[PDB]
Amino acid sequence: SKIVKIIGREIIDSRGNPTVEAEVHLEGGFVGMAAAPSGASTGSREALELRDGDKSRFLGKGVTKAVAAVNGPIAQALIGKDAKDQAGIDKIMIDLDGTENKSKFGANAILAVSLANAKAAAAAKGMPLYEHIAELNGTPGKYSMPVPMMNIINGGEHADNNVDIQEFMIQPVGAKTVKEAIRMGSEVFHHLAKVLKAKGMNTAVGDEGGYAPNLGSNAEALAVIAEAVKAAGYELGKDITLAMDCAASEFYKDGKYVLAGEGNKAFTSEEFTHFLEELTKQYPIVSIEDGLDESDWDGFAYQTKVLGDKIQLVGDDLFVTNTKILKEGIEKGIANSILIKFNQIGSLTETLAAIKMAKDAGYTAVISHRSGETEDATIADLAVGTAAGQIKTGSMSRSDRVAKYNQLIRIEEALGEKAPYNGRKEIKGQ
Amino acid sequence: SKIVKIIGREIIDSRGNPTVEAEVHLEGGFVGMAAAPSGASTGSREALELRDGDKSRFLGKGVTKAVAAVNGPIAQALIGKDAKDQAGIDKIMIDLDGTENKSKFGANAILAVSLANAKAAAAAKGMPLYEHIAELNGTPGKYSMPVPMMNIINGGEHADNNVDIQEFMIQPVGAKTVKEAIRMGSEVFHHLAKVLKAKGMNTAVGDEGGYAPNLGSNAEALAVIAEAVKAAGYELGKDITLAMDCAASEFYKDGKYVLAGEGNKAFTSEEFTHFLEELTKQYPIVSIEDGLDESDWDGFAYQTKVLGDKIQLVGDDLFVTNTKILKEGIEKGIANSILIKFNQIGSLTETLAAIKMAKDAGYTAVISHRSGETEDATIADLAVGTAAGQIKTGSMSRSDRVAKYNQLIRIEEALGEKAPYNGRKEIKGQ
Ligand SMILES: [Mg+2]
Ligand SMILES: [Mg+2]
Repeated sequence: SKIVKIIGREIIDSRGNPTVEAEVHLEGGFVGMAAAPSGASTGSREALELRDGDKSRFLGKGVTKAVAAVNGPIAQALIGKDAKDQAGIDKIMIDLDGTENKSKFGANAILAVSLANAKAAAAAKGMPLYEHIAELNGTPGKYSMPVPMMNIINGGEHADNNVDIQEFMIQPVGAKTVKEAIRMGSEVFHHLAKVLKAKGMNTAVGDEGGYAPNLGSNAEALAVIAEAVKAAGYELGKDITLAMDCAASEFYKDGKYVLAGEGNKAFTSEEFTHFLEELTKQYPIVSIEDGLDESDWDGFAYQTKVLGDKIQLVGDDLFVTNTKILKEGIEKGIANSILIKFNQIGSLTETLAAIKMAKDAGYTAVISHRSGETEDATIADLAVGTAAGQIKTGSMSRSDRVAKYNQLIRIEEALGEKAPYNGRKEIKGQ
Repeated sequence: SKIVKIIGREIIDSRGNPTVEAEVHLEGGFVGMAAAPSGASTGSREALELRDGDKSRFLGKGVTKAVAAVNGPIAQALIGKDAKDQAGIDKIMIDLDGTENKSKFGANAILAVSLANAKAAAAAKGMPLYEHIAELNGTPGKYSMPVPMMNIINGGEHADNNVDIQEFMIQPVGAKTVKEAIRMGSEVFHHLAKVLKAKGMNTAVGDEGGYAPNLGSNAEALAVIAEAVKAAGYELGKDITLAMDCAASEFYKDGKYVLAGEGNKAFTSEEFTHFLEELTKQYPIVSIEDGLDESDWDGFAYQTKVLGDKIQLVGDDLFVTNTKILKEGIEKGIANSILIKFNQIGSLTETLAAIKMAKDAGYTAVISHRSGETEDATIADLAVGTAAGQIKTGSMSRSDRVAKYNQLIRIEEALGEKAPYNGRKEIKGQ
């Protein structure tokens, strides 16, 4: 219906840093509240989030400016508009901003309202968000419960150990329902902690709820995980598959990839692609995110030609949820998958556009969370509403992560067979 | 106001363990949803939460039984009843259970429904939860934003260090509103990280979202904290006071109290009462939770006459949220504050009763959280709706904690001046 009021406030995320949370009100008492995850405040590739440089507030990470944009212009600009029309609401906001990277109001402001709007509209139509999204996509009944790749071991910049891979994940492909999948992840999660304690390592979770023990090498990280899956009564490859985020840009120096977890050995773009290939042979690894540097396109073309047929090559920093970039990659045969971060683009409309493009190209879409999350679980409704097939929302710890898993349980509970859990079949190259 | 549907489900908590969530649907489209925090499966004092005990699932932590109780007997015994009468809804459940500790259906099953019911009624009356609560309490006008005692440094059995005290907290008493108080904690929280980071300490957070560094003594814990508050641009005592949870139950043996942190040593219950009296002199510690074992009632009598004058004696494991125990305590002059955990009693009606008896005796009530939380932020609306003045819901990390604060912010933004932030005045003993 019609928007009669838009409220914007400043709340705290899962890491203690401020963030925006819109609240679109429609005629009839209907309301839709949503928050925005942490994003990049700097850079010339992705939509930036506006934070106040005010160092006398949250060490300079406040978002009153962005919040002001919501209450100020954004509000008055959306008042009277038909929230039911998503593309339109996201259009009159991105244009008002004027800039391309949404620097004026900030992506953390446009997204907050963008989502809140969708939820508000979904309420007026007497239906869940995942149902409304499906309609906006033009695929109403087309649902599916996303196969989750759960963070379990952290390394690189997200840890202080001899592990290069930023994060190791597990995928309960053997499950028949997302509910069973979540349980499997929980059990392995707790069993890993047992293995880490026996090894005298720290079991204190991280930002994503996973463990960041001081492992002496990449192999050890893969070993502790393998031992966990077994102790949990599951078989590697059959019940659980392994996914990973290399974040290769982190260990890319002087045109080469230096892995400290490999004894500080150096690898050329081509050599690393073969190093990963060898890993996918000794381990059930079926998904590799950012296996190379975002600029190493020539290398990605090679990695895709060698792994793209059997292993899913997900681009995170490579595509930064951008249609232009992803479009070029598709034509140049770069990768075969993309990680979706709606806060990295700004709106739901654009996010949907990115998911559709990947689908049309044969690429897989992995709806992802962010390091700084909130109670919000929109990505859960987004994954199901667009039948993304896969989701990346953390480990089985910390509500900022588990909130998404609980939402998936609620959703699958109300959809049953209407939203099947395809497991492996969702993973490219499977 | 008429209950038409009530469904229960098994969800995951912030710790990866299963928990119960319930939905109470009322005639007219009104629905309330709430989940219970993790409690105690056994025990002979507090309400017992029901767990399946099947090693095959969730390592025996499944709650399918308690979930059935909600969907089956409980629901069938509530259909058509007036959800608007909280006291009536809980009675039917309490009597249907037929046990003291609610060990038949499980405190978690009843609690989840009891809270979902209240949230449903609130909506049916076109009013928020905190407003419905205040009314059920018989004080529709009273409102107040509680002073949050944010955890920040854990010890004892809550960390692998040398600190005997279970947890150290900070209280943003220097704030004018809970919103600002939250900002203070957020700031203090982040600075302590730099202090530990620079000291080669681990910054990984615990279940509470706080820090578990490898400190060498209680004095050092109070050192890094104080050093953190100052570095943040705040002054102890004036802007940020201190609170701690001794949990003497962890080091109480042979009638004495041992302290590994203070080297192999232990002293009479009388000495420890004076030991703490020293900390309340050297440091701005105004709140001490379980400064003695729950059995040492005589010791508490002295501590109440030694510190009960200028220090707040919060009873957690002492009262375990139970009127039968708090009453006898008030008479014998034991403590002057009680930690409120509704999942420890079983229902909202019984929880309000506990809070009422607290204020009716001068004692202060601290709406608390549990180790295993969820996206649920009910305790936030409970504190306000009852003007408890104090709340213990973790640090400024992990959405399972910050969810409560964000809700507190949303509330203070709606009530405005109606919900005052008394500040240090709330703390019993000022
Ligand atoms: Mg990444
Ligand atoms: Mg306690």
